[PDB]
Amino acid sequence: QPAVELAVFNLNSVTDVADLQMIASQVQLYLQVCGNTTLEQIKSKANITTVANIFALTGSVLDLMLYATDKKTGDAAVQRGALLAANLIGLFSEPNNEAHARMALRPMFGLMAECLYRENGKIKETDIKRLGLHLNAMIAGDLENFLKETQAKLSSLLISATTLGVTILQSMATPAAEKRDPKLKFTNWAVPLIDLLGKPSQANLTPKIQPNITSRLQQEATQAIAALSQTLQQQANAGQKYTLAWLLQETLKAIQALENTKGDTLEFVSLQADALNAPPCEGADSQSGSISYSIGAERVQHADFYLPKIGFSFIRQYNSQMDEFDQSMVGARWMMPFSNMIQQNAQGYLFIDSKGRKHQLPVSIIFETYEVPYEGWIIKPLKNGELILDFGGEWRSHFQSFDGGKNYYLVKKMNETSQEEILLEYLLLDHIAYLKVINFKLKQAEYELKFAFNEQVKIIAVFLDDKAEPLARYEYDTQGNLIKAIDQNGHTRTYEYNQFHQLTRYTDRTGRGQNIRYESTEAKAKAIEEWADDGSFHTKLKWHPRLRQVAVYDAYDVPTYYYFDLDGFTYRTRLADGRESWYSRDGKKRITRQIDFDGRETQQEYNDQDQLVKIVQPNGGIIRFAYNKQGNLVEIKDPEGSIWKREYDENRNVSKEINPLGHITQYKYNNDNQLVEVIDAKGGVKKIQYNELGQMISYTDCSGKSSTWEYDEDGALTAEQTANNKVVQYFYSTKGRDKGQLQSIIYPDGLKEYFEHDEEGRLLKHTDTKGLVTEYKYNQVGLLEQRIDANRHSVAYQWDKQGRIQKLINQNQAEYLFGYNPYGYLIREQAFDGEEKHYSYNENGRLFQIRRPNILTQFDYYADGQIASKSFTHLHTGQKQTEQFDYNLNSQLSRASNEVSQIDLYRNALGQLVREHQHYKIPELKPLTAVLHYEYDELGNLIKTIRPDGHTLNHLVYGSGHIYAIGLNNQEVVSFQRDDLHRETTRLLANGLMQTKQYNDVGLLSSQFIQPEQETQDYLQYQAHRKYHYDKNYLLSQVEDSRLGKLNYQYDPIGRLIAAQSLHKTESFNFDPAGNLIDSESVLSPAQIKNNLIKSYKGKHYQYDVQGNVTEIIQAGKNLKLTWDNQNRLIRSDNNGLVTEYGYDVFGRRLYKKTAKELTLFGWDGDLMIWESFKSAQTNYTKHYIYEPDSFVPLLQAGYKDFIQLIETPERTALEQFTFYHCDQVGTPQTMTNIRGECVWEILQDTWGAVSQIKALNQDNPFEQNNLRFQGQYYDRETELHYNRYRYYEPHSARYVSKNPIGLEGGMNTSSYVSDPNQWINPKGLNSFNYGEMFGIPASAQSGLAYQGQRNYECYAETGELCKIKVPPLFDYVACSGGGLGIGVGFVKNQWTGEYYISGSKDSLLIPVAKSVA
Repeated sequence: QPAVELAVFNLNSVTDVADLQMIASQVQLYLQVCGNTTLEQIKSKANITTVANIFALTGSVLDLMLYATDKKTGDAAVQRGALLAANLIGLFSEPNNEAHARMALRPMFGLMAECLYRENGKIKETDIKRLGLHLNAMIAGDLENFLKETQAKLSSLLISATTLGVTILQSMATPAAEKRDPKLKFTNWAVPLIDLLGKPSQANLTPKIQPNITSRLQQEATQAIAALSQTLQQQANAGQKYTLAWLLQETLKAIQALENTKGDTLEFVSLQADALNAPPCEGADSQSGSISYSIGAERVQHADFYLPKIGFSFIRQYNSQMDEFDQSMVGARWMMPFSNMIQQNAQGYLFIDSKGRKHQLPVSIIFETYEVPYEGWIIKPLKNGELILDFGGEWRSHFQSFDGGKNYYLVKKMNETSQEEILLEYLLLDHIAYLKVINFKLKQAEYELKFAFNEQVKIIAVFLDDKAEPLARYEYDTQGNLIKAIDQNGHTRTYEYNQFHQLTRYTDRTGRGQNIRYESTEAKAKAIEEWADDGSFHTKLKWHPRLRQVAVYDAYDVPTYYYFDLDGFTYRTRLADGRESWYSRDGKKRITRQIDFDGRETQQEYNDQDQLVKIVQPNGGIIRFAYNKQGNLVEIKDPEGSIWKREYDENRNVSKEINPLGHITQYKYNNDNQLVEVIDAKGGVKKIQYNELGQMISYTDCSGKSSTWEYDEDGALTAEQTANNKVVQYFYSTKGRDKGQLQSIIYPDGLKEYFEHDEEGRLLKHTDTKGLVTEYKYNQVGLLEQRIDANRHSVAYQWDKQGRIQKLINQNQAEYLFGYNPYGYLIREQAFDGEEKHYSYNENGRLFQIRRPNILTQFDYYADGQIASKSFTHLHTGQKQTEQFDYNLNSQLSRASNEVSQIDLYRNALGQLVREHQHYKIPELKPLTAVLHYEYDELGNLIKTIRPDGHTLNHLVYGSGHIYAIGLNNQEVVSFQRDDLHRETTRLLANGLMQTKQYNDVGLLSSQFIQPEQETQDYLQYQAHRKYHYDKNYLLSQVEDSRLGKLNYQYDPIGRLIAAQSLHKTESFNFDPAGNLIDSESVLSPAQIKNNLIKSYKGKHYQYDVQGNVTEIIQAGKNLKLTWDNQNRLIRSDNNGLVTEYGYDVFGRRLYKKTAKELTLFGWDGDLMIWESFKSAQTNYTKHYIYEPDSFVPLLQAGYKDFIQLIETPERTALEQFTFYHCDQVGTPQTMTNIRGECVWEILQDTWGAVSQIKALNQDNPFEQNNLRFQGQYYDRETELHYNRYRYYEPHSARYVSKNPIGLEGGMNTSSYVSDPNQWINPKGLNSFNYGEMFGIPASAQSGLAYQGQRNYECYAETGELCKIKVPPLFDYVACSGGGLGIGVGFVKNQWTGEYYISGSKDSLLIPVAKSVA
């Protein structure tokens, strides 16, 4: 640790002089101990002229005292001398014309010392930015020039500092104020210290540094003055480490290395006063995962019961430092709701708010109104001796004193507007008031909370009205400590204490204990240690002896240093690696600037009306806010300059919202101020109804379809009804460990799902509709340790002492290892196959490099954290591929390029993608640009898209954006009819075929029929049907297909498809526990594929590179060699000597597939490949693919016999043929029909995609050929692989030939395609989705397992705090949830993922997920 430690803060954030008071008190104590003289005695002979820099004066005086008395040697001496020189520099007057320059320099030196003194400490970019801001705040010069001139002027500065130090020392070496103004001079150096000491700082001023006892005084001062010239003269030596010259040299070196509102003034002190109170902030920067960092109090808040009808939660709050509540009737140092009160002390009146924070008040409050700072709540008296507290809102709290105005208790509360009120009835015994009954006379309901007491007058039971079963029960020890609390559900929480009311251990309702240890047994003792019973999260806290800093050591002794202000606000956090996060606050403690650990800077500006008017984003984007005379946010201007307008009703509710394109949304609210009606920009009207509790009970969409929710009197969701009158019923446990929690769900088909939870809500057992059980086990600390599926196979999790995932054991017992560096960041991942990924981080802590066995991925970032570029270097061959990205001021990807492509994205004022240029840079082909145009309706629905060759696709929408017709070149190709759920029940195709779809009770496709709208005997039109039968787990058990006959499927307990019977083919699939197909037919084959990379399957043999990519597939008579680029993308395939080359754009979208002379171009619209153009000597054609709305399911293909006509990088060709797709329940094309409705193409494919037989009327007609397969899959005849956006799928082995780019986020088995291809798709090759149940009622449960919300009354107490974190604008309000009602600001239609990686140094996702790889 450095010998000298400093608290550097922005000067604007300090309003009190408490630190100055402590420094003055320390100086006075030093004088009394050494010279035995008070400051008054030395005042007379202390006439010295210095600048009016109070911080510099106090720092210099204290440093001189320490130098004279607390002599030091070694590096500590150098550091202390450097700090003394810095303080003296900004104190001497001499050249007054340079006073401001010196005053600005001194905090500069303080900051340089703070960054550089610590071991392995270096000047970072954030430090240089802070120095520049501080310099520009006052003089508005240049950092480099100022530092250079200071370096040149350093010698004279040191001489002046030595003279000043000599003069100061020649005051106490012989036997006998609040303004930081560079233009003012201090006549006497001692006088300002005395003036400071006089003020009533309201802060403890006990000196924290004990003088040397030995009263050297004159002798020590003489030795000081003797050595001061020697120590300061050597300060100019740049060779010596930890000296001002060295600090300047290092800062200049860092500036050189890194160069390839009215600023922010900084100040520093070496001695600080103790934090007066904890901050209102409860974030991770102010308290432990709880011990408050500012004051060290151990605080636990436990809720014993909830009154939903009034939204009241009985919150018991413990505070280990609350000796004022030692006699609390709910346990020593415990606070219950409404227990807040005002007590008389020597200083005056002490008020303890509901949260437990203490605010001192003057004795004059009982005679006049008083307002507290930084909080905004006022206290005023009344002529009757009661004090009214306005905490913010319509609630007024009345306080009465029952003993000579000593203790004021809360007797009643007033809601002046709503007339709601609460009375407190107190039983007065021996002039001691004991709360007896709480009267909740509220419009919601009338509740009578009565308390039963024991012989000690301690609440042992809380009763509601006349109910016999108490809402809570409490037990106490002989010392009055609350040792057991039973909640309304019968669950128990135990508490353990030492002999001094200090909570040493407490258990949650499952018995899992949290332990606390304290520095001492005194009430004001800080908690210094906490750990879970098993030892996890063992946190040690060490408070700095001199500064308002605490070092918080995690379970591995990795320190995080927090600095807090006099009011407890954490203004600076320093990590172990040296990265620092700063908060700048103004005089009102409003966060004006935040510089995060990764260097992102956010600024916030406020006007004279205390309104947030400007936000400057890290990327430099400026958000501006404007307000009307009523203080309502009317105008929002985003970084792109687009303007959002709002208008308000009388209740300060947003009634009208105008977006930058002029589209208007209107809102109506009930007297409750709850959204009751929204009129969209197209005139559609949505209706919302609420029950008396304020819970939404009915929602009618703009199409008139109404869904309803039923709640019981208590307010628990008992049933919800869909627009098609299907009811899901919810039932809750009435007994046991999960009493009051969701126990079972009854679905409209009558099938039931059962849940079992522990007392804390953890899911322990899930029983699905088929009765199959999934069990979850949790370790001692409560983290998930084992998930046992219905197959009895288990996935085990092992966590390190900080809760980070350490080892993941899949069903095959293969281990996924996660390694973290001494700073706790993820630096190593070992996959199930043994592949090791090593992560490195740059000076900003962002993922710098991913080192895989073959490829070194390197990330470059913009200052705002967006990925500027990625490079992929082969560690052996050395070949490098790079990608570049650009973003607009809204952080939206505006350009992305790689070797073979550049994509430019253009957006309108709403952020909707309107134009997209796709520049193809294919080798051997002339560059060409494909341009997409998009148009949207007033609701943001895409209605028109112009494809690169001029062909336009039109979407006709009704209501909120439901598609009822699709037009191709203003010619309808399909029209849709939808049911009350807006699901397609009928479609009419332009080829005269109509398809009707029916759904069963749970919303699964039950049948689909296709037939001619008007039958004609001239030709055989396509008529077919599929009838779907499901099992109790909603797995497709049978299909009645008119063409294929009966298709029978069997599944394993976890829903994996293991058999398929049909007339064409019978298939049996054997999976290992991890989900790999195993060659069960061959005995020699392994029973499990431990590495999830099968080496052989049914006559096929695979070889992999070191990154898991299949490099060669060998079978009888075929040898397929696959060449992979540095991004694990197939760039060359060699099938029996036939070479095919591929290329991809930045987003992994395949742009071309070149085989000898034949070239196949592909074009994409978002995630859909919308056209393919074939080029060759003989044949040229272009095919367009039209898909069902918002889906990967193809609708039709149309094309012309010519290569696509695209713009050449710096007249529409009529479509000749139309072919209509007919897909099955999972969106897989099964047949295709021509414009006359005749079947021209049929496919029989194996269960996992392999083609078994294709029947085509016209074999050589390209427009009647189909390569589309499972959603998002494109069959490649060259390799027999299915291209799947990001990966190539291998139908034979039902797996991808490369590892999932997103790792475990896409599933435990990073090579498996889908468990059940009858209903799951995986269209992009990243994540498997259940397509069959996407439109199912079971997939719309308002309460899945714990999705319950009840916060009807947060009112009671509240303070209002924007002083804790920076405000993220995002959508601003969002408004109402549920069916979806409310928008504003933000929003990006047609979102674009830069590279889909973004991140990946993440873990601990509970449900299967490890990385942050998007």
